[PDB]
Amino acid sequence: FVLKTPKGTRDYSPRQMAVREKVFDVIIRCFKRHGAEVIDTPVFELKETLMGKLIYDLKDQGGELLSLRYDLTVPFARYLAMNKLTNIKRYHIAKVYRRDNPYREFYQCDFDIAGNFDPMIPDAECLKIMCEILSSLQIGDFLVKVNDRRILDGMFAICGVSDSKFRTICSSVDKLDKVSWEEVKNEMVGEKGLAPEVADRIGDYVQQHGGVSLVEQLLQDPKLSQNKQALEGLGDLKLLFEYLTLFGIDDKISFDLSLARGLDYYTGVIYEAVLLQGSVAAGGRYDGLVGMFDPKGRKVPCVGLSIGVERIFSIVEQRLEALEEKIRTTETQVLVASAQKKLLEERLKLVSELWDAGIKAELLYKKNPKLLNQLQYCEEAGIPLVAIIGEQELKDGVIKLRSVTSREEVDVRREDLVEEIKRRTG
Amino acid sequence: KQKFVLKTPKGTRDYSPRQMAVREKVFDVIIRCFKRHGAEVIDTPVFELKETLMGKLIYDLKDQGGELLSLRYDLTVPFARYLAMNKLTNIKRYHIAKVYRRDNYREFYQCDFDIAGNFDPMIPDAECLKIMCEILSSLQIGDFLVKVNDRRILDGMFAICGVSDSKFRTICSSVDKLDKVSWEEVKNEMVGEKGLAPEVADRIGDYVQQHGGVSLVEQLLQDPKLSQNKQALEGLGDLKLLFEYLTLFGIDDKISFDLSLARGLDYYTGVIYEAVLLGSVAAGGRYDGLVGMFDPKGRKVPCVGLSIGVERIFSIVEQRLEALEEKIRTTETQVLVASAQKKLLEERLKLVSELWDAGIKAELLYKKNPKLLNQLQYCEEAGIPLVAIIGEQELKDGVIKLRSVTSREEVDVRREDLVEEIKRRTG
Repeated sequence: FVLKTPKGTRDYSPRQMAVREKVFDVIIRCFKRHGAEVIDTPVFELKETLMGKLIYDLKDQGGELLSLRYDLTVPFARYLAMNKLTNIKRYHIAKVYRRDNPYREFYQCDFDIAGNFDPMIPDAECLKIMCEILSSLQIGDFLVKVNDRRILDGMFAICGVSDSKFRTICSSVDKLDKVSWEEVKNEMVGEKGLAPEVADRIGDYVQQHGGVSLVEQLLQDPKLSQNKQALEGLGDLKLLFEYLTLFGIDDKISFDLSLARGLDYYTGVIYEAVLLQGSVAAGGRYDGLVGMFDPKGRKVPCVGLSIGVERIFSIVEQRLEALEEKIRTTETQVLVASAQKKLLEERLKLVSELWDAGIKAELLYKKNPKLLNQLQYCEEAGIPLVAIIGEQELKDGVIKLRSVTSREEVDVRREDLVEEIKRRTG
Repeated sequence: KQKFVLKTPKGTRDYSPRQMAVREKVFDVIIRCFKRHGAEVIDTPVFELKETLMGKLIYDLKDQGGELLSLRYDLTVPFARYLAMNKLTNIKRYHIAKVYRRDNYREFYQCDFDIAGNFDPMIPDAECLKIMCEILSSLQIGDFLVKVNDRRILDGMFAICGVSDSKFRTICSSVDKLDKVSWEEVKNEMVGEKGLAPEVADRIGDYVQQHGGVSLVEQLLQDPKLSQNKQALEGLGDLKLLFEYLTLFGIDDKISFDLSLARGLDYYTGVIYEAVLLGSVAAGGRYDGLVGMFDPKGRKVPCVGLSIGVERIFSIVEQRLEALEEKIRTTETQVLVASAQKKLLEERLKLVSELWDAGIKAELLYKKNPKLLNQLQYCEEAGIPLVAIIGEQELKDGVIKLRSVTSREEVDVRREDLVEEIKRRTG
């Protein structure tokens, strides 16, 4: 027996938590700016709700057959139908459980707008949220790729893709973000085996990218014009863009006739965020799912987004690591210390007074520690200030304040100490 | 052939927006306080390797071929593992996460804070109670007490009275029953439970029924019979010390020494305490035997902490907020951008994002040409303080009408000053 931490999971050390909290604020702060409610489902659901092989089921033991949440949407769907809710605007930040082999337990963090409203407003609302978040985390410049479901289905039918192949062929064009075409095309003649012309026909569309001007192209496009499905898709995006502009977000999104992710969740718009030298953020419209868990069969429309928080964490830690910025684990502002020996009792009386005042203070749990040890504790923890008590200082109504970085002491009258401590900090 | 239903696994409930709101209010009071005491924070995963937790009320996972795992039932065993794996002498941490117990809740938030390390006598344990009274005070539920005791005394006092060792555990089991029940009832339980001779029962009754502050310990040190037990003495001293530190902390008056308090007797080895509102609101104490035990070379890690019954506190706050008749908002949105006229959605969109860019928590109905009254009601239900009204003629004059949802009053306000003036009105 070896002391392990279940294959595919790692703890968050205090440094690591300290990073996630910096992250989650930015994220949450932003959600709350857009008026989302927040929910929480339990960690497991009945297995019966997640069936109708990469899921952790739980042993029998007599009760019901449960299994851990792999999703944050399937719980969101259950929540909505249990509580018979027409519409809702929620985010939910929680750990999710996939049994992959390439994390196995990892934070997913999504925000969704369930409900029935006019076309693209919430969809555009979503994109502005990602851009807010991706900007405020500061992690560099980003693009946001945008497709639409109806488009793919429509064009593939125009170039001439069978349905059997369709969904296995769009998954080919979906690795085009990381690969090249002369490769992609050949993994389309060995895989399923397109004809030389049909592959070309697809390529000649898919390799195009850019913004608003591209979408104005494909309508005026002769070939793309006389097909009902995809045209409707293009109209949606024409609208989506005007909305985006009023948001000032036009410049940060690009239309990619190539993006074909979540092909089995999405019904309209699709998008994936991209950082500039992966799946930092992704989402889109999926009107099919809510819908399913409801008894009667009444569709519930939804657009959303999730943020790959675990990829983000490690980009941030690293950015600070590079910056030689120390990442403090504790928030403590003052350490109450003393030079001489029999003074604990007075140090105790002082911390309590600081705490009572809302000052983030601390104490070394010894009688008679030595000042070098106490200053060391500080220069390590990142504590800015030390409050030294000493017999002479006390019979003076005075407490010495020494700054750990500057090493300068100032003696401060008892009362003022609180205002003076708070004044240095903020 | 099997009736499928939208259930949520037995002994588990979701958190609704309103319940999340409350829990957020509570967790802040808690955490804000740990942070004031300089605690670090850790996160274990939700499951461990079965064998870690074992060496029946434990959620196992299906084999499926990998390693055999089970859901954490406790926050301490993962604490133990975090220490051995990271080769750590000491730490001052808090950890607030859900736990899993197949009971007769099954998924309930636990929230404990711990001081692990090898320090002098009672300073951690004192700094622990001071944290309790800080939290229980801030949460603003009514007055409270923290009952205190020390394992070494129970061990001493029972042995002096003449309870067997076998009998030992059940007998405290019935004196811990004594908070809820009357001594006549307990006593009889002890002579219908095991069979403590009435005299052993009576002797216990004399001690167990007393309670007070320092002076009760000052007394139990003068007690002829107690003093001559090495164990009881060591403990009483530790309390006598714990108290002087508590006075310095000015918490003295909030805690009463209750010799009857016999909870947690496999975990705890020193101080034991439980808060009592005036429930299992908060509990804790010294358990030196448990962290170490997961170390290779047998090295003991002494430790004292507390956990706060966040589950019970959650309802006390909601109940208190309902009663106080104060509407609990589920969203922080400060402004709805709205209009009265028709062709206006587009200028409303310009405005919400302008407000977003300034960090204002703003909102807007997902509807082209909504009706003012519909908009306005949305704010009364939401709790939204303000409504920004766009109108063709206001917008040519560069003005926006600001209407205060509760006072119903309109001020037309220039575009630049709107953000700052909205901010002046909120905070």
